[PDB]
Amino acid sequence: PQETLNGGITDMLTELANFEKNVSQAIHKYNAYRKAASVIAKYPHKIKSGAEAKKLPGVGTKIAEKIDEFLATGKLRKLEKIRQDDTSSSINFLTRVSGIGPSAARKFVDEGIKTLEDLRKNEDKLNHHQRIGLKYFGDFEKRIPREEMLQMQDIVLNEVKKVDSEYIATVCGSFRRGAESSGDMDVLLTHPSFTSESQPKLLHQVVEQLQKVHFITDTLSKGETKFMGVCQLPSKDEKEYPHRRIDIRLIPKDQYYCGVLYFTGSDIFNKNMRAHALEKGFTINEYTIRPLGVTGVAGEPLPVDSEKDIFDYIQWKYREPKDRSE
DNA sequence: CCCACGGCCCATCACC
DNA sequence: GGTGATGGGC
DNA sequence: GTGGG
Ligand code: NA
Ligand code: NA
Repeated sequence: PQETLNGGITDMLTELANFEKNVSQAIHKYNAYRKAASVIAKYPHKIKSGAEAKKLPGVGTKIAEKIDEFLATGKLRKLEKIRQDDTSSSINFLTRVSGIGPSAARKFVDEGIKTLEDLRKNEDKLNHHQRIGLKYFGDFEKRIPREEMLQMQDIVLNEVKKVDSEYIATVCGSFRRGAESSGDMDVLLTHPSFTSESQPKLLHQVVEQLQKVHFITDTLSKGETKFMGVCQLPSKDEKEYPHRRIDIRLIPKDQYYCGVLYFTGSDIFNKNMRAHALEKGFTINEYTIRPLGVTGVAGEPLPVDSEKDIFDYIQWKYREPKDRSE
């Protein structure tokens, strides 16, 4: 499908999703609207009626009614109204800052802080994460071309190996499935010295080296197993690269490839694979694959030494990341 | 009618 | 000060 | 808001 097919509808539903999440604080309605937008976005025909749309899984009575109003009038009265609402549109907007969620956005707007410029004038009311989100507001909303992701991966893999050649690092996400662009960089890290049965500095060493070569520029959060921060490719006399979001997670070696599988996705592939695993008497989560007994009691985690090991357990042919869209 | 809709790390708040 | 809750993000 | 038990 292409946009102009049903883009008016899917844009409408996405906008409604955002207000549910950010203003109404109704996360399950947010996801309902998103699910409806997704299934409509994949529908190979231009929708003629709400009833037609209601045949799709995830589109119910209320969304059908909204589609009817949109098709007849070219708008939704409720959406048009909350759009002109100074308070609600401001709350919705501020959540675009990384670190500002529905609660902070509401609190800010309640005390007269509505805009980016208002945040800029009120730095002492922002925590560290929020200050960084504000600083890179525009950059964080840009997508990352695959060519830059490859340059970023080059640096990550090199520096990781430099710290300890026994580290294993994998860049996951849509990038690993071959996407032409990414929203951020997601790095999974492990080391043979770190198992589920098993130093408390393995993640720190890698973050520190990436900071020393001035690739990592800011830290949003950092613990013993999870880093979230900011990075930037070195500038060529040419214009600087945008700052990018990068996550780095340390995973025990015996749970690594379950992790790599999960964080490679897609979300639909994951759901389908876990569905088929149940079929075969296995349960798969982010960490392990375990056999299910005859009454449904999960046994010990099975040995996994590759992604293929997982596919083999559930009698499925290994599918390359490229072939994991669903 | 009524409940699920992912779960967990990290930063920070709420309270003791 | 310590412990658990909450917000945020993915 | 939707689906399903
Ligand atoms: Na439906
Ligand atoms: Na935000």
